[PDB]
Amino acid sequence: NPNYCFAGKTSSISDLKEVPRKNITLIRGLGHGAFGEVYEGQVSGSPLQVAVKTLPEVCSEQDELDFLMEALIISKFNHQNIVRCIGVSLQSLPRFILLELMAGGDLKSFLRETRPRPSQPSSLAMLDLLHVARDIACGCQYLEENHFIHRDIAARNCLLTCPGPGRVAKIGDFGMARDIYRAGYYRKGGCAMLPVKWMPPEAFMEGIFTSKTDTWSFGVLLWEIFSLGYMPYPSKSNQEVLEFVTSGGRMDPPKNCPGPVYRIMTQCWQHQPEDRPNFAIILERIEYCTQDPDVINTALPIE
Repeated sequence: NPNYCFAGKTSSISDLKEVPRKNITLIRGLGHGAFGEVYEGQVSGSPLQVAVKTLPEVCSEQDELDFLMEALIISKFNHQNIVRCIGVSLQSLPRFILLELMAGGDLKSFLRETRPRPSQPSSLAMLDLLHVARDIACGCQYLEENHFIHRDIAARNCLLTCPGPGRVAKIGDFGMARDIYRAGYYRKGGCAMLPVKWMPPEAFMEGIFTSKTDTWSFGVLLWEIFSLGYMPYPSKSNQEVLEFVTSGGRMDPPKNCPGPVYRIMTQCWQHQPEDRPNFAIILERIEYCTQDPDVINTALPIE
C-alpha cells in the first residue's frame, strides 16, 4: 500500500478503521459530484450518522490510489475544524470513505441559500460570518502548525455541521493537497481546473506554495464569506484575474463589509508572502473584529 506521512508519523491502508459493509446503510444522495457520489448514511451494528463518499467502480488504479490517499490524509488530522473520518469500507465495491456528517452542507451553498432575502428569511448576521471565518482560520492554523499546505482554501471546500445556530465550519475537502502529495504536481488537472482566483502571484507564476499561499486563499475565502457566497472577482475570468492580481489589483470590499474585516482581507493579499499574516495573527484579528460592537452590529445586505 502507498504510504502517507503526517506530523512525524507514517501510515498506510491498514491503519484506517474498516467498517463492515453490513453495518452501513445509505439513506439518501447528498448532491453527487462528477466523480463519486456522496450519501447521508448510518453505521449501526443508537446508530452513528455519517457522510459516505463513494469511489466510482469504473475508475483507474490511479483513481483508486487517489481515493485511498484522501482517506489517509483526512484520518490523520485531529482538529475540531477539520472533518473527521469515521472510517472506510475498502473491502467491498463500490469503495466507501465514511466522514463526519456535515448537515449544513458546503459553505458557498449555505451562504447563497441563507443570505438575507426580502421575504421570509434574513436570519443570518455579521457574527455568524465572523464565527465561520474564525472556525476555518482555526483549522488553517492547525494545518500551518503541522506543515500542511492546503492549496485550495475556498468556500466550496468548507462545510457546516448544521444550518442553524451552533453551526461549526470545518475544512472538508483535501483533493488538491492529495493530488500534489501523490503526483508532485496537478497531473489530473490543468490550467482551466486550477483555482486561479484563490491563488497568490508566486503560486500561479512560479508554482511556489507555502503556508503564506494558504493565507492568500484565506483572504479570498473571507471575501466569499462576507459577500455571502459571490464568486471572487465577479466580472473577471481566470486570466483577467491573473493579470489584475499580478499588477496589484485587489477586490473591493463586499457590500456592507466592515472596514476591520476588509483590512484582514487586504493583509492576506499582500504581494510579498513575508508581508502576509500567519494564521495565528489572522485568528487574533478575526477575534478582535468579533469584539467590536460596530462590526457585529453591522447589517448584512438584503439580496
